[PDB]
Amino acid sequence: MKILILINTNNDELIKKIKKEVENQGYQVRDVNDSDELKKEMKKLAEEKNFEKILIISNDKQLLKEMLELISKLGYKVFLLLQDQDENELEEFKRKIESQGYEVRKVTDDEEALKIVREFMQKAGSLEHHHHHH
Repeated sequence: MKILILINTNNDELIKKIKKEVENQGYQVRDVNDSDELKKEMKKLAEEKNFEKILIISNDKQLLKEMLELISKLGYKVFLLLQDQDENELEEFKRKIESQGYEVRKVTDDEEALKIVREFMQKAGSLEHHHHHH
C-alpha cells in the first residue's frame, strides 16, 4: 500500500495553494518539472517499501504519462486531478487515463481544484486508516 495523489495543474499558483491544503492532511507534495527528477524520485516510490502518503504534482503532462505507467507496474492507488485551459488537451488526455479506470477529474477553477483534492485526500485517507471494505 501507498497512495499517490496525482495532480497536473497549468498554474504554479495552484501548486503552492495545494501544498497548504494538504499540509494539515499529511500528504507529502512532490513537484516534478524535469525528466531526471521524475526518474530519480519515482524509483524511490518503488524502492521505499514504506506505506507512505504521497501527493505528486507534475505540471508536465509528458512526465505525468511516464509517472502513471511506472505506477501501473507497481499497482499504487492514484486519484488524478487534471487542470488544463484547452479542453482539446484536457478531455483527450483525461479519457486515455479514465479508460484505465483511474479516478480522473477536470477543473478550470483554482478554488474548486483545491476542493477536489480534499475529496481525494479523505477517500485515500479511508484506505490509509483502514475503514470497512469499499
